Amino acid sequence: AMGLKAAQKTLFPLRSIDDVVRLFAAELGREEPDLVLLSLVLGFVEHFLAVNRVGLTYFPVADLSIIAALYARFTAQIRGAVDLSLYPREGGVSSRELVKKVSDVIWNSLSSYFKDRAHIQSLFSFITGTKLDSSGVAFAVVGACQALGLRDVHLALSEDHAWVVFGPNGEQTAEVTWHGKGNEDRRGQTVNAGVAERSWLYLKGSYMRCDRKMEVAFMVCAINPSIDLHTDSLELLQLQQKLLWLLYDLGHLERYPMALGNLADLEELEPTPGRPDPLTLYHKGIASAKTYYRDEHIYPYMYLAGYHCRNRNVREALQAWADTATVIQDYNYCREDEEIYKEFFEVANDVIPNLLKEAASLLEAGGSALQDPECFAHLLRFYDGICKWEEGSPTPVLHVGWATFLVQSLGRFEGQVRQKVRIVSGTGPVLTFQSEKMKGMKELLVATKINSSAIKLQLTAQ
Ligand SMILES: N#C/C(=C\c1ccc2c[nH]nc2c1)C(=O)NCCN1CCOCC1
Repeated sequence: AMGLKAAQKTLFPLRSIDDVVRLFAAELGREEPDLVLLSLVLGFVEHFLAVNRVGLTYFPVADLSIIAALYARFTAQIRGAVDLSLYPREGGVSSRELVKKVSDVIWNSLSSYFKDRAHIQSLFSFITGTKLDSSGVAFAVVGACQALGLRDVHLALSEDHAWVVFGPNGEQTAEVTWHGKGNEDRRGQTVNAGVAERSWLYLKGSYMRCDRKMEVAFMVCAINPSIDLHTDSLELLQLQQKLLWLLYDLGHLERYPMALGNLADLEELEPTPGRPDPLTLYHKGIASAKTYYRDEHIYPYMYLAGYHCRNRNVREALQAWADTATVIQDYNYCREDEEIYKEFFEVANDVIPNLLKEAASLLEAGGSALQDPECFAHLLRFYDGICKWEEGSPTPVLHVGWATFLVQSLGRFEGQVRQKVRIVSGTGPVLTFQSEKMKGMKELLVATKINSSAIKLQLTAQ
């Protein structure tokens, strides 16, 4: 909330990963965990750990005087620029004008710099070098609102973007930061246009509205252990993993699917004795999206898919990727959904081919999945979902590139296997098709020989 307390100060200095965890556990026991303090601490520790070193053990000591001085600089900067007397607060709500003033104060403070660099996500970066990445700006606006006592201002998050909410139940929204490269500044606006256009970017309104403890979870997920393109900090990974289990135990990941996926990935990296296994945690992320977000999130199934892929469970990887396409078909592809376009592209035209290549190799060298018609049915459901996604969307999704791998992947199954799935137009396995194009090739897909140039054109059509 506002001002460092003795209950926080008595836990300094922070001389270890566990000391940091202890400070977070103390803060998470309060109604208003201090976002500024916790972000400064994480940014300080990350800044000094994210470098290659000589020396088996190392931890950069967070002395209270350094943290307290940075904290005072931020608080003075915010309190001195925002006259609360000019903004009558009627009923515990913040006015859209007040929220835009705080946002501009942050915004006008920033440095020219490469806004997609690592380790500029925390308030440490903001205070010491006036640099923030995209979502770091949104987080900084929420921290500054907490520093002013605006208890209703909170972080909102989609799977690819951040803004703020405020007013009763977070009814009000405001853009505070940029998104992508080149798009027109929407700061100050609501997000209703993006919700209304059914873009993935705004999740049809099924986006996350954080309380203060989920904002803590956000800044933990935002830790970046990357030192260079080949190296991660093991200390930062351990710190993030321990903090996520703390958040998990207190219930603050219940509505945070991406944090549960992150935690499962970290457990796959390095299992914690006595904890649920990664698969359990991936399914909890999916359960969370189904329960709180109308099953309208993509990454819960991508997380699961990646894990199955790494472990060479080809059927379950394919089934998870089909699930991602079943979710995406109900969106319209819009002018800033590119990041999810890229993910589906690499899955269709890179990962799935190589998985299938390896499974071919494996059979060419002596019960494959290419012999499982269920896997072929999953492959069809995946492509059916992407076709319907493109329907009713201006940007052309499929094209000649997608065409060659599609037919290459179909060939990876012999006719006798393929002929065992009954394909049903929407209006062995039994599979219903939802898209125009895949309804079209209904019988080509199961012929003893594959009509290449046919399938190639029916997909790239229109
Ligand atoms: N990229 C990526 C991400 C996850 C992911 C997870 C599993 C996957 C499997 N294959 N690709 C995968 C990708 C991701 O979460 N980043 C964006 C997070 N937002 C949050 C709001 O603020 C802006 C940033």
